[PDB]
Amino acid sequence: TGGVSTSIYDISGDPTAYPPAQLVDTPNDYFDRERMARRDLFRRLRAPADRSAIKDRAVFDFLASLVNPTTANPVLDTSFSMAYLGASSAHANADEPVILADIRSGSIPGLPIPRRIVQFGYDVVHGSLLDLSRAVPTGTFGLVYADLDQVEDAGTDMPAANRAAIAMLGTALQMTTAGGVSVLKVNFPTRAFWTQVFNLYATHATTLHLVKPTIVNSSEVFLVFGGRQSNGALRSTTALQRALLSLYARNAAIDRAVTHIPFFGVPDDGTSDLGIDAVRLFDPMFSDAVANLPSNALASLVSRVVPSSIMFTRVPSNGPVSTTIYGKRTFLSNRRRARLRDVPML
Amino acid sequence: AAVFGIQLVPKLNTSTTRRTFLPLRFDLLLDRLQSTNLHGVLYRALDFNPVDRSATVIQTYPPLNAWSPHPAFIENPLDYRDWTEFIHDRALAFVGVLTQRYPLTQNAQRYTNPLVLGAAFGDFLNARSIDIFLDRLFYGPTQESPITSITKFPYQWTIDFNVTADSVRTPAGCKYITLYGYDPSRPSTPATYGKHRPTYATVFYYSTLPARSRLLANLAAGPTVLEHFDSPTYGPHLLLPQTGDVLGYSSSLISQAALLMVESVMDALRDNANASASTAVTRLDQSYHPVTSFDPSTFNTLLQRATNLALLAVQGVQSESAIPAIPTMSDVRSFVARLMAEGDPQQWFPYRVDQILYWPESPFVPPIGPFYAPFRPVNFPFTTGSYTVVPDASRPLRLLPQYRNATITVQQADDAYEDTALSPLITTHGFCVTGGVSTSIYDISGDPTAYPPAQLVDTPNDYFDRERMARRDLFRRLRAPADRSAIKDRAVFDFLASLVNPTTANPVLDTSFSMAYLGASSAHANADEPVILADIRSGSIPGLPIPRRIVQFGYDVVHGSLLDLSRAVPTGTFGLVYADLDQVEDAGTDMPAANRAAIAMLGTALQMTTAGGVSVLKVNFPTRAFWTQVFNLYATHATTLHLVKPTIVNSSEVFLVFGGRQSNGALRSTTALQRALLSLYARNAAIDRAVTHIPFFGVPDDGTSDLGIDAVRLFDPMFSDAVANLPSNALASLVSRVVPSSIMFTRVPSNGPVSTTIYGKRTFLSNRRRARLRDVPMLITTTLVHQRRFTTPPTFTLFSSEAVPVTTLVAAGYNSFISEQTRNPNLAHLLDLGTGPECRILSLIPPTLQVTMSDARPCAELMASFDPALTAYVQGDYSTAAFWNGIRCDSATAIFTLGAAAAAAGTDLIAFVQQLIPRIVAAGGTRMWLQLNTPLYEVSSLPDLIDIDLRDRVYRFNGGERVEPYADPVPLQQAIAALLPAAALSWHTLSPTCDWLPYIIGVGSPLNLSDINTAISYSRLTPILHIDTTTPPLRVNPVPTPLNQQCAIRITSLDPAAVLSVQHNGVEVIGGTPGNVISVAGAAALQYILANQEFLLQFTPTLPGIFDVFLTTLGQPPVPRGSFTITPPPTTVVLNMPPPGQLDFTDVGNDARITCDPYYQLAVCIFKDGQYVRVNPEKASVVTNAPNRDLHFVLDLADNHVLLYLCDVTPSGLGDRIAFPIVDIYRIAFPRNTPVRASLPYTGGGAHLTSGGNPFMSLTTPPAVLPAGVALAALSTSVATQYPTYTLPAGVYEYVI
Amino acid sequence: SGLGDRIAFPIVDIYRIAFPRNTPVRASLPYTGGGAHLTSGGNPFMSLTTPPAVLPAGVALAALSTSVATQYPTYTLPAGVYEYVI
Repeated sequence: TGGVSTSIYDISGDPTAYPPAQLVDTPNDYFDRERMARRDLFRRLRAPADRSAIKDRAVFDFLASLVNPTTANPVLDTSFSMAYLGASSAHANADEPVILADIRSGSIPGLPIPRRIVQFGYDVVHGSLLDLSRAVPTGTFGLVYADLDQVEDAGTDMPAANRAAIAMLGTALQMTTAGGVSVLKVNFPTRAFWTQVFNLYATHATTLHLVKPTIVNSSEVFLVFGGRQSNGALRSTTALQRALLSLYARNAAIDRAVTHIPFFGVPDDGTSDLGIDAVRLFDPMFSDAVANLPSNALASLVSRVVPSSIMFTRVPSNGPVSTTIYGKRTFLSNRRRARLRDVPML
Repeated sequence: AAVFGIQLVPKLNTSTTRRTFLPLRFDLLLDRLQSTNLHGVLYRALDFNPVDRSATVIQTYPPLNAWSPHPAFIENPLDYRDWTEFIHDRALAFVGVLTQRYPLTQNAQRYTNPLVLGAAFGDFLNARSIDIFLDRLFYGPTQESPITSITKFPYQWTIDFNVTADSVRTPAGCKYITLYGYDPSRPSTPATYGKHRPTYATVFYYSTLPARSRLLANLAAGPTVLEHFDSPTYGPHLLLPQTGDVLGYSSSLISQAALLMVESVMDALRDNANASASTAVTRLDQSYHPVTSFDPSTFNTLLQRATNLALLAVQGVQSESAIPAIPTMSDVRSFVARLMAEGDPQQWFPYRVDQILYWPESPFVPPIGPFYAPFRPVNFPFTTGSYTVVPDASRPLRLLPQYRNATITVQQADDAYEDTALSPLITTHGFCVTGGVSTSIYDISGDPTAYPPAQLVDTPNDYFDRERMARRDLFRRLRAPADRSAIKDRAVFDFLASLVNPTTANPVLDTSFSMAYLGASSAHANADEPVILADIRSGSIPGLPIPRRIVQFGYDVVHGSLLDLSRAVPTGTFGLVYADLDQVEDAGTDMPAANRAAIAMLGTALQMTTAGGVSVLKVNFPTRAFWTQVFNLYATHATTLHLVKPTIVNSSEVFLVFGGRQSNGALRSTTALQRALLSLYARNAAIDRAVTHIPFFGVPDDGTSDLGIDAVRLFDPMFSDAVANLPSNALASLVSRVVPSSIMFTRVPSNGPVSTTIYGKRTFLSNRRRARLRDVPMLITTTLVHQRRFTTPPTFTLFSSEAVPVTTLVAAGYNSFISEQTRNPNLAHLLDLGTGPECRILSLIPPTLQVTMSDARPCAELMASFDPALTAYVQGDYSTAAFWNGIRCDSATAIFTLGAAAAAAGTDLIAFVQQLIPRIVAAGGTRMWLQLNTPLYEVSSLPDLIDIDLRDRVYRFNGGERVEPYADPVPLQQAIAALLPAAALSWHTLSPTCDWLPYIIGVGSPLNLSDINTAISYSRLTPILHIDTTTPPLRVNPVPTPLNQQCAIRITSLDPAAVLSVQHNGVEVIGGTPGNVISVAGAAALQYILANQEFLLQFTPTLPGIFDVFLTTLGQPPVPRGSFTITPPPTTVVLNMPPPGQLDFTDVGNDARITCDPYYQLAVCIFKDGQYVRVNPEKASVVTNAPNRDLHFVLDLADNHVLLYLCDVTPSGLGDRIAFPIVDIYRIAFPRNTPVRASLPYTGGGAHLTSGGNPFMSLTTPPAVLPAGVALAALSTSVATQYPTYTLPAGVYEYVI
Repeated sequence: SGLGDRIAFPIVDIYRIAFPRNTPVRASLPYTGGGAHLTSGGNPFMSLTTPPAVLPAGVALAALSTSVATQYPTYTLPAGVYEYVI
């Protein structure tokens, strides 16, 4: 119905060095057709709303609380310069990402007002078009919010996705002023990707965290580099390994749950776990008499639903009245039905 | 990825699982027919108008869509209201028949045969008997198909339903129904593809493949037969379209069979565009397929082309643009038009008569039948993947260039441009000046330096050349429309409200003053009189008193009198005479005629002012002949004179203002006049230079103008990195002509192809950059090829809609400075520090100069496009010492980078530069221009642009958007001198002569004049320091350089033959030779001391500020030789007070001695409302004692609660330069044991007294019989003489005000 | 991540400090927009936001800021006891 169960991991805080090559990697079946299908199915099942609006709001809630460690003052400040480097994409009914209205209006508590906002990407209208994979003649900013997808030109080609991610990360850092802050969305936190991150950008910032909102089942994450400077000392640490392990655990957990759900178009022939069973009778005459078919059908259907609720309707036609009894079948009901040796009468 | 006129994205997508069919249960059928409303259940209106209760096109649903209406219905359609009534009747009746037989309770579980149900229902509402069908309404799906169940009775059941042993024949039902008022000609009507006609086709269901062969043998002679292979709804079946055509869908390019194909193809594309993995579908391949009478060899008819596209669509391809869910006639026409366009047919997959080939890598999954087979094209470019569509844009788009490694020769770029450009073009100018004024004021009487009128500068010889006059007129048009006179008058009256007499420091004007608008009241614009009068009568102008009456004169008056101002006039006289008269209306260029007119009007204007009055006059042409006569005749008629010069458009007119109308004035021509004129003509020349780049109005833009627009148009372009790709070549060529400016982009869909246009403004900067190129770089196409939206059409306007911010003005000015500086012929190389990745410096520098530029970020431009000997880019941080390794140059620069770099380094400026400059010297550099941020003139924050921090030396930009350190000029210069003792130093800021304008207007950016003063002030806070080591530095004896005092200046030099000049405010102020020299800033003596090899200058400056000096010889350009500053006199006024015994609370108040410079005349004033107002003398007065000024004043019980100031006295303003609080009086107690004094504190300052906590008197309205002992004092001694003082015998009192 | 999250301890001693009347003392505004006014021993003293241009005798503008936020300056009072209406 809505909401998000997010989580935040401070990486720079962990002093325990951990070699990147030993990081856990994407599961082998992660791009199997079935898991991808369930992943898409879950995407449909969420109530309709603006996914990006909620996702962005969660991140900026964290950013409003971000405070430098050395002098204990907020990293952002009023009149700060911001570039929504992410693809402003005329989302839904608006021509720009809706979060900008809140930012301009100070709607977000604790977040200062930026002096100006600039937009970039492929789908912009109130900005400029450019590819973030190359060098850019764009100047610089205090806050760089890089909400860029990588999948749009790499479905499952991981090395291609890695190159895109690394390239976009580099340009995003280059657009930040000294002491600035930049965030980047990463679709696939692959150990190869992490390897290059510490091979190249290890000195470009002071601190790093991971912000992970969960709106639908996805492995994407948000990096956040604080204190844009020249002589940072970021390293892969055990905090990263903990976060990754927890992340994949949830993803597997959700996938297991989805397996019980049937897909959309298929009529419910009784093969799915979460299906519905129904029985229709016309002018039934229930009684305790033996072999009373309405009684037999009633008892049979109930035995297939018991843990769930049992619904009942009487609809009068022009002639007889049609009665229908139905309920949801679940794997719990299957276990109970397995326990039975005979079907009790109601 | 294009087929004929159809554009396709390179990604494939389609659904992955087929939904199985299930027949309709008997009970469910009854429920559908018994639905209380059948709309949206059995049929849907695609066309409902809720304003009425009507629709015109209906879409039908399975139980009904099998119907074929009898012609009587077709030829005479009914309306929507009758339709809904008719259906609800028939449905209920049909239910009754179905239930009269087959009682529900015994048959609810049975499955209806869809074919039988459709036929039976169709006949029923055709008013034809259906008894035959009712026997065979049901079938057992587990035992037979809905077809085979029927073939059990192989004979002609009825005339429209014939069944053999293997197949069934019946007319195809109508999927759409057109009601009354249908009109295909209306392009917005929903499309129906002709299916509304009762007999558009005929279907043949068959049970097995041999039957299919048998049917095809019969149909081979007729029209083309079509079939679905994937999932044939109720069962395998052919369909035979009617052999005719359908009207309105195209230029008769259509037969019925083609329509079925093309709409089928559209559905296939729509599904591919939105299929998802999580959703099952009834059919993966929506396409039809021809099986008879077809040519695989040709593609010159619609049916062939549609087929060739369908064979490709099955692979899961998507169109670049979305197609509507409910297409209208216009939509279909556009699709067909594109399909029939010239282009290549796809040939990845060949047509085969009854088998379809699929790519194994496609997401498509074949069914079980034999009609599909895998196939391997050799060079298929597509890939699997989803693609979303972006909504269209209401604005033309802008892109930022990014380059590949490929480059192209100039000739190819030009020829690719010349055949794709809109070479002659129609454009609009817009408005260059948005509003505001740059106004300047010059007091003339203030300057004591006499200057003979004959030596005044005169009008430039070309000032009435046609071209300059033409540009002058062109500029007049380009200002945004408004009332020129309103703004012009408002500026002058703003000055007049502040005008104060010098002798007694009171405003010249007063309430109820008499005014004559002697200028031609001319029913300006919408009004009958000059609009400024409304403000004047209403007191809208702050500080301006209300006149008692206003009289109007001239030629165009209505509410006044007509007369010629050149003659004597029968009039009274007035306090203020405002003579806004033109002179040009009878003298276009005849200067002596204009001079006579000006002089005559001036004389009459003076004659109409009363004694002590004030008159102003507008002069079109301040000619030295005019000035000569002014001092020849009217020299004694007034006390003082100023020049007010508003600038609304480029004009040389001015406003004279004569103050203190009297008989015995002593006005003289003085150097102040010469300074003003020189500045005035400088601006006009500067503005004229800027306008030269602008084209005139009616001329179409053939590419001769500097500020023109270049555009290129392409139709359905296919950009790629392939060599000689014309769209790519044209794109790169056009970009190369625009780079410094923005690049616009649009996509407009025509009825057929889509037209794309790319354009931008060409400027002289772009010409310089293009000259630097040796080859034209190619662009990265991903950004463009990704754009598949639609946009609004281009605009082609020269000037934007909104004036640029102040910061940009400063940037342009410094660009103008650098552009000029880099023209020195004695420069062989240059190192630029902190370049943007965009190497903008290339646009400013002559192409012959070697340049090396640097930044931490990688460059944004393909370096291969330039000669490596002339240009070089080094990536690194010049803050680090490691940056200097192999770095060689003769000169360097750093603009808008130093403060940022220092901030990043976490250090002050002084430390930062101290470790930097030596490295530049080590690199062989000799001279450099450095943009240090520091207050040269004074410390004063600009309210929002720059905030100066003091507890730490830091600037705040844009309310703190950016934060940088700063230093003070004097300590910095001393620090620099310590580093380099033998180098010359100079400062540069934005000129008030506006010579930098062509870098604002000539680049096509609009402007507001009122911002210019701020921009100059902004520059004053961020100067450019010019350091030069190849010349000895300047020196002066009195280093503090106080004003109005003799000072000696040494300029060591080798040639007595050289010539000298000194400039101030961007104009020469001193120049000449040791033999003779001319100055307009005080006494100047020039001598050359050969024994010391120096020029000696002895000088007595008469005004403060920056002065820079140059030397020149006949065969050389002028050489800068440093600069010096002149400081104002000190602001320290001091007062000396009597003891408390001499605190004179008596009527004769006491006296205090003032110690101050004579340069500041003083008077006692009150800071009433943000401005000081002079107090009446009888409470305080500055005393003109012979040795020095003193201060007499009297004590009153209001004094402790009020503040008063010794204020500087100038005719321009009161207390401007200094305003000193007279603090003692604010805090002086009154002896209870003595008679004391009281009065009201303000002009309307109501007050009341409380004697020792006991209420005493309302000093405004004291008791008619006063309290005992108090009396009305003789001398006023209040704040204003109108109020009297009241003397109190003794006691202590409060002041409630 | 945050300021004062895990622990936050009040410095209660400062809340109880007694100011010696016989010495020069210090005053300033308490908040970023904390308008305040002073009352010397029951006698109204100053609107510390906008102290009178003729300052009360002996008081002065302090050198070091020492306010809640550096933007506000402190004003030193020569002696006495005062109230804080905010």
